[PDB]
Amino acid sequence: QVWGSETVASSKVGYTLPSHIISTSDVTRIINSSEIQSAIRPAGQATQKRTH
RNA sequence: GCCCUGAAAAUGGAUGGCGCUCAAGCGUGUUACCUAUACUCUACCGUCAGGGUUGAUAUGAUGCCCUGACGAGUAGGCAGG
Repeated sequence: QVWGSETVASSKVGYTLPSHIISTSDVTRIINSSEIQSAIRPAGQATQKRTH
């Protein structure tokens, strides 16, 4: 009641709970899930071989 | 051309000094040699730029790795400690 929700507004005048700029806090889950992994080029080596 | 006269200033003194006379002087030529924080190569430090790298079961993604170039400095500005 004191801070409000999606049903009770805030119990404070003109106040709403803050919104998120990103829907999840796990960036690794987004990268690997289904769609980015099908649109990205194959990976490298994580360390380049010293040439010449 | 060289040398000499012309050419006299005050502490004792200045091709830098010693000294040098078919020079160790002058003009000119042939080479050899001496080595600067310059150049070339290599290592390391930092800076800048271009790239690679979030796959899960490990520790830093302002992280790690690759490659190239660069490095003077008062007044002054900025950054990291």
